[PDB]
Amino acid sequence: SMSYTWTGALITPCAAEESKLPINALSNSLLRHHNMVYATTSRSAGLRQKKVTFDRLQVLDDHYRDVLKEMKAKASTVKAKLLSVEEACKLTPPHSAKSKFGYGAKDVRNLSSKAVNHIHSVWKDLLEDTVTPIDTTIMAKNEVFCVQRKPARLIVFPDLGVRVCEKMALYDVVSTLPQVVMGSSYGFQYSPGQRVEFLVNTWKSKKNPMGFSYDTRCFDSTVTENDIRVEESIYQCCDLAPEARQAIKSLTERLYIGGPLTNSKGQNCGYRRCRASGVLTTSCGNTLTCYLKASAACRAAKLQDCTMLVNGDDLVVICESAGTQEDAASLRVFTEAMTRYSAPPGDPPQPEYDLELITSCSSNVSVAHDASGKRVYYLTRDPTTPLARAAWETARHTPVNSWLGNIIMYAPTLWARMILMTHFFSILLAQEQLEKALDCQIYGACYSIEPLDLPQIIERLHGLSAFSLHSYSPGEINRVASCLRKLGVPPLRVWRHRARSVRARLLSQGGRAATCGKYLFNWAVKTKLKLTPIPAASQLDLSGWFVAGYSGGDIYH
Ligand SMILES: CC(C)CCn1nc(-c2cncs2)c(O)c(C2=Nc3ccc(OCC(N)=O)cc3S(=O)(=O)N2)c1=O
Repeated sequence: SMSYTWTGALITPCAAEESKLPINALSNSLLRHHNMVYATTSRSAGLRQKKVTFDRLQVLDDHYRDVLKEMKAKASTVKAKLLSVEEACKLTPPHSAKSKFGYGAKDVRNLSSKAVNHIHSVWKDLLEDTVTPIDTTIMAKNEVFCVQRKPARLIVFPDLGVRVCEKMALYDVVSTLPQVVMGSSYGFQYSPGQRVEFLVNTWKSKKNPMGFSYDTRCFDSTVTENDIRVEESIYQCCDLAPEARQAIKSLTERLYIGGPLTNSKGQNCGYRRCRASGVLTTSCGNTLTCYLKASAACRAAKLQDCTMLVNGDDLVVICESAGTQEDAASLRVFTEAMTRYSAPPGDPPQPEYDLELITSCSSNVSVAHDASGKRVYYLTRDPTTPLARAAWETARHTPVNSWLGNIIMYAPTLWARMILMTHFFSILLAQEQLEKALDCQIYGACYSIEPLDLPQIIERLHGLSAFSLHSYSPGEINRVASCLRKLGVPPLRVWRHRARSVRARLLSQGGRAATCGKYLFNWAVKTKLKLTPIPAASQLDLSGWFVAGYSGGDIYH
């Protein structure tokens, strides 16, 4: 069937959009080639509409059905609980798009009677109606990039009332079933250090390791009604409260499978017959689907001893090599299978025999050295998009602080430490806003974070060695330096000098701000210290931090 049908109504913005990088007094201190940075807007939504619209055909064979039978057997061991309206409400972001029924996100979180009364009747309607398609809003994402211009990603999402109900019925399933079904292959269960650990141990576990990533063209569009149905049969394998089963079935038939698309102005835009990107189960269902197709494709291509790592639509496979040219032929057979399954490639997969050349979740493993000269593997990425985004956040306050999220995910990296930490801690000092909490996303879920808790969070996540890394690899140092040339970012030498200043200004304030100077910026001094564990770090509730993915999922912690 066609992934989408369109009436020709435009996808409309909910407010004023900017596409050129706003500039302020701080802008040039970070990035000077302002014209290489842009933000996607709703002005380009029509090209994405063309791009995500095509016919899917699926040919499902025994390898496909065998794997599914395996996954369901695992799924059968999962017990999930219904969440209460109250529990579901506190998972709602403070800033989540308001209902069309006279209440917003803060209404939800306060368990206000208007919100709770509406939520109860959506629930009841779900239990009493398994047919009537549920309405969705279609919007264009404003995301910041660097000239390669990409058209805007789209977001399709049901009303605030449906979204609370979704959590009641499926929050516990989507958090817990994926690890049980996919085991160590489920990606969102790992912190960045645990991901590096798994990749390395896996690579080492092969007699002759080969690895490749597989990038599907517009994954959401390739998801068919069969797929969304298949993943419901997985869910329904769980031990469930009868109200949960009924609601999951209802949400599957009415919403997950398909539904009408309405713009921010109230006009019908068309019909969806593929994955909606703004539903709770988006991440879990894409992960499951990508894992089923790929697993099944590993058998068609007779790839030997595969260890897959899947995060939504993002897939890396590490297997036993069969010889370079035979690996090349293998992957072509992998791709013909994936294609039959309705998941053809963007870029054709390539075999890699150097772990550090594999990109997965936009990231690669690299090596540096700790205080003792020990080799230590860490996760990193091309800093271009991080830097483009930080330029923007340098002038405009945004719903998500990518700089903050990147500091946490890439704390051990050359670029996060030397540039991101230096830049934004300088900004925060001048506004006296270190204790002001800021929203970032980690694995698609929203978190409110104090810049001041950074060294404690970084210690827990990556360990004290993130504050001591040095002697980075030549390829990593070159990729960073070269990105800086491209973007017009001061060279790493300038950052070091600025950081001695930021460090000094931080220690001057004493307390936690000083701990920030001490731990985050110890790399910037000759008279560097011994970094002992932070006392208050065990008091942090880092439970629930790397357990599941919830992108599109409207989840707050
Ligand atoms: C694997 C990590 C250790 C490093 C890279 N990284 N980084 C982040 C960051 C979050 N804030 C700053 S960076 C982050 O939130 C994610 C991340 N990974 C996803 C991957 C694939 C995804 O697929 C979406 C779908 N197809 O439905 C979704 C995500 S995510 O959960 O939004 N967040 C991520 O993978």
